[PDB]
Amino acid sequence: TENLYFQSMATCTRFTDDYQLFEELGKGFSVVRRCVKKTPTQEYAAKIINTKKLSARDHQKLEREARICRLLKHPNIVRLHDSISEEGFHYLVFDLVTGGELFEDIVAREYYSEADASHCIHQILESVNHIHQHDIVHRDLKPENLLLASKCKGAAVKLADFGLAIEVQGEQQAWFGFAGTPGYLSPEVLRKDPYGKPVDIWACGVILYILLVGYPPFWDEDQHKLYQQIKAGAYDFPSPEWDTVTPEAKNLINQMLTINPAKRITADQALKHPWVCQRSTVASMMHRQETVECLRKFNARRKLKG
Ligand SMILES: Cn1cc(C2=C(c3cn(CCCSC(=N)N)c4ccccc34)C(=O)NC2=O)c2ccccc21
Repeated sequence: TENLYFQSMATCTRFTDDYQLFEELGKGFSVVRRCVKKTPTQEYAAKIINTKKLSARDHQKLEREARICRLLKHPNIVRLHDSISEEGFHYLVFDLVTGGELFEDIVAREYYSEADASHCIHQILESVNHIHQHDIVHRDLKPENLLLASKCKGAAVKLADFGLAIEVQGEQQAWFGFAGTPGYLSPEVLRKDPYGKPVDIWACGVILYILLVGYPPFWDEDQHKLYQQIKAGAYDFPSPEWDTVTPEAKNLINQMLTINPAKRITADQALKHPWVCQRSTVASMMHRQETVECLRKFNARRKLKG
């Protein structure tokens, strides 16, 4: 009744027996490597976690990530296919996503308008809305974690990396700690105030701003000054690039980039916003070449730093 009760969570050799390990894709605690299941042949991405070292707190964080990934089955979230416990290592086996970052694919297009921005943000908000409904907060929405499923026509945007995700109690806010990425951090996390689901919508507003113009609404080289701007919601819509952006897109950005999280738009309401919801009649169809060029520089900057 050990293996009968624990089942797929019981210690085993399921990974070593049923999969072959191939190259490293990334690294950070853990490594993500491509792998191929033998029995019915298919490609996956195994996150590999060395468990010999781990503290009680790190086990809880690993179990949390595993649980959260198991729970989330949505076309715009990268699916966990298995969670395998072996003697010294744990393996989270995910779908392999081969289309690369969303932001990289955008700069490679012939045409790119608001209507394409809205289409991306529609998919991104569907994933955020899904996780919020399941009382999960991602806490680290950013370009690096918005991937395309495949290089194929019509590939979905997929949310990745729930390494920082938290489970919340319905709509209750608490101090869950200082986590996230500088440029996308919410005022409430910087204030050290209680928080929850709204923090992910703040991040979506920053992403949405970048999808429209190709540069971030908040930046300073001095991180103390960056954080002051974010707390003050010190962004704007400079001309000339913002002059051709529809007032509807601007409206959605303002609602997402609202300092007080209680007043900030929800994912569910953002999905009912006309620019998202009635994209076809509301979103502009004019190509935004200046956005593609800024995005190129935005991607290069990030690549040059990493
Ligand atoms: C090309 N590719 C696909 C994936 C990937 C992938 C993940 C992509 N990320 C985000 C990591 C964002 S690179 C960063 N700067 N941080 C993950 C974090 C934790 C577990 C898995 C993944 C996933 O779920 N399926 C996949 O195919 C991946 C993961 C790490 C590095 C490259 C990579």
